[PDB]
Amino acid sequence: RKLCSLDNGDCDQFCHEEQNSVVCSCARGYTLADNGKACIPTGPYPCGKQTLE
Repeated sequence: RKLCSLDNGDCDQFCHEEQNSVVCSCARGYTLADNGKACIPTGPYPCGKQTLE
């Protein structure tokens, strides 16, 4: 458990080890937060989110 194998590399979603070191990304409808790890929804009904309202 080094990079992506260690707690998903601290990524919210997609994790990939590129030339060593972690690189996170997000599904369509999300944008990688400034921390390069979190995924922020682009609209009102982002994918994979149970509808609260």
